Amino acid sequence: STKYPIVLVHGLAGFNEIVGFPYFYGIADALRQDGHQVFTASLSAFNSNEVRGKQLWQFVQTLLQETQAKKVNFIGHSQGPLACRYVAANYPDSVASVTSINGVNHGSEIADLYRRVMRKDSIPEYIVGKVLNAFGTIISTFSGHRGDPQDAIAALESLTTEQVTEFNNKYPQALPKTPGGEGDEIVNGVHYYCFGSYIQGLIAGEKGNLLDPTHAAMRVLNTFFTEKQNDGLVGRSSMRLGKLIKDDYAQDHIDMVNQVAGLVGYNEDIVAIYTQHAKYLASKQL
Ligand SMILES: [Ca+2]
Repeated sequence: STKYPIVLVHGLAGFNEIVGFPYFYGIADALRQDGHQVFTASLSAFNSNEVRGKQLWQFVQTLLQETQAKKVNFIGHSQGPLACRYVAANYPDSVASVTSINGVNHGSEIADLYRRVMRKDSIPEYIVGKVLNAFGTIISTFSGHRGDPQDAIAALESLTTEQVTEFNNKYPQALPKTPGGEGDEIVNGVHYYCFGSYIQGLIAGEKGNLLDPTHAAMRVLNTFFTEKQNDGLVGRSSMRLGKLIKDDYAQDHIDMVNQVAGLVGYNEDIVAIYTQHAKYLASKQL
């Protein structure tokens, strides 16, 4: 079991309420079965990465008080690793490690494209239709066709390349020096690790994902990236932070959090990525 408690971090504070199950599907339960102490910070998706960082620091202060641990091990997905990086940069004594899983560490090309769409920047109507349809599909899969089909796109405003480049200028710690490289494993006494994935193979071979309507949507979005290797939301290169563990899983962005409800690609054991890593962290004296 880890020395320091594990804090799972993601955006969409309302997820569990709206969807009816956790964002990290099955993962905290699996970790606890392995003896680790585990908490989840579900951060505000519709605001900036610095607002989420501040929220996460308030949560961490409260958690450190309740545990008497001196530090935490963050495991973030998507928006999560940026808020984790804010806390590690500002409050390194409180952070043992930052593990980023498909983090939007250098921006999302699909957030960039939506911004070109939102602003009417000469994107053809057929592309607009396919992007909005894909977003709607994913939204409605999770919300049970309940509610608005675009609103939750507000989450991408803080994930554009422009916004994330600004964030990275403030919080450069552990980023790669060469695009597509790795960062330093230890920066200011904090350990940084990354995982990622990119969509691979023809859709008919996907197994469980053939029952998950979000997968084909992710595949539509994947086709609009300049970076070929992408998970539907973020390019493989953009995920990099600290030391690479593994990033060639054949998984879309939400497959990597075991979604929807354990429907993932190729019979891969997503939860095992996390439990194996928690053992690795414990092996590093974290
Ligand atoms: Ca899936």
